Amino acid sequence: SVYDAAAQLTADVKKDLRDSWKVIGSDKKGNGVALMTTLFADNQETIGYFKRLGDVSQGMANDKLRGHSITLMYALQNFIDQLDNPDDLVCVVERFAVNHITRKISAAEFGKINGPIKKVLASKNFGDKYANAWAKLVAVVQAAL
Amino acid sequence: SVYDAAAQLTADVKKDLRDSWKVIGSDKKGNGVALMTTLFADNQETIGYFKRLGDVSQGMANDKLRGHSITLMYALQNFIDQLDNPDDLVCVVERFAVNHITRKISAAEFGKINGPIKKVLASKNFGDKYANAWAKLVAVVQAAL
Ligand code: HEM
Ligand code: HEM
Repeated sequence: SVYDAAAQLTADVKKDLRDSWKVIGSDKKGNGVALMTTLFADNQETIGYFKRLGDVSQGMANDKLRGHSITLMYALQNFIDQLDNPDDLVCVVERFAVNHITRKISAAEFGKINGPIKKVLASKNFGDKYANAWAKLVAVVQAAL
Repeated sequence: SVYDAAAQLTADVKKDLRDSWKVIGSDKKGNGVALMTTLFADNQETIGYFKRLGDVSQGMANDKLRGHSITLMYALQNFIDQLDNPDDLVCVVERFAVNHITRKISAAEFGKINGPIKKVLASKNFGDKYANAWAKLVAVVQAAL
């Protein structure tokens, strides 16, 4: 369950999540667009899911893609600020999951975000240990999908 | 249009937004549920829109409502963080608009939020000048509906 998944994020994982977010979160426009573009480059099959965003090849130039990327970063910001209270983390994760469930995104597909996140972290000198801490947070959301 | 609305956000207006958000933004969960509950009390005509949240009268105890309130606060967070770049502000307000547009929320409906905001601010010692500042931020979203 979502609680089980969340309830496991240990004090060390919370620390790595926060430390890394201090950096990749300080520049939401840049990193967020980086996440999306990388996701499209490595998993072309997901481009169709974003038809409403227009031409995603435009990158930073596409306002729809830019506004979406910035907003996505605030969803993560929200998850990070609720790390100390499982109760709050869970209920916010639940609301969030609804959007991707109606979007027909399965747990396995949503998991594809791991690759990109890993690459954005690396570009900032945050190795495997950190990528793993993020896969745990991503796992909490997967438990609600 | 939206851009003309964004221009209304002058140095003073943006300054008042930041100064107040610094206080009401430190307790997203607290102030978030206050806005929501103040709305349902001053405008029972809108409760129908939040059928999915269940018994909103419950307040903080309602998990679905609490998660929604918190998330709502991050949306505003996103707007305040884009006050320097109207371009960024506009693209995010647009993505945001698409959410309520699909919920059949008209600009007239959205404007009803000004009342609650004004009351939450006042409970934190923020007067009309401040409520007038947020009124303009809200108008940007309205021009996008
Ligand atoms: C780190 C994980 C992710 C986060 C935080 C996230 C965040 C978001 C947010 C906040 C929205 C809606 C924003 C708005 O409407 O203003 C959204 C929508 C959506 N997401 Fe994600 N997402 C994530 C991963 C994914 C993945 C992996 C996929 C695809 C394989 C995906 C597919 C979608 C789709 C189809 C929409 C609808 C976009 C539209 O048509 O406007 N998301 N996401
Ligand atoms: C301060 C202004 C407002 C902000 C920043 C705001 C923010 C939000 C956010 C972030 C969501 C949830 C996004 C998601 O999870 O998909 C949302 C959903 C919604 N909003 Fe607003 N909103 C505002 C005012 C209003 C007003 C005035 C109404 C009603 C007259 C309204 C009606 C709705 C409805 C019906 C939903 C969907 C609820 C659900 O099914 O979970 N909003 N809003």
